[PDB]
Amino acid sequence: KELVLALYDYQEKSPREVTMKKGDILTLLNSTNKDWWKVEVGDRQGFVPAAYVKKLD
Repeated sequence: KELVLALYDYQEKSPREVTMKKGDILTLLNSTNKDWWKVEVGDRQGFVPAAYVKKLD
């Protein structure tokens, strides 16, 4: 889908989560949830706080 920019670093805390580093460019996979967005960071998928990323589009 679209691309989002990681505004903050985020280390996963649950099995469904994924780690990211500020500055990273992730592929937005599912933004149906207002609190967690499924993204692809590098070569891995998972959820990160919707609030910590920004849509570029």
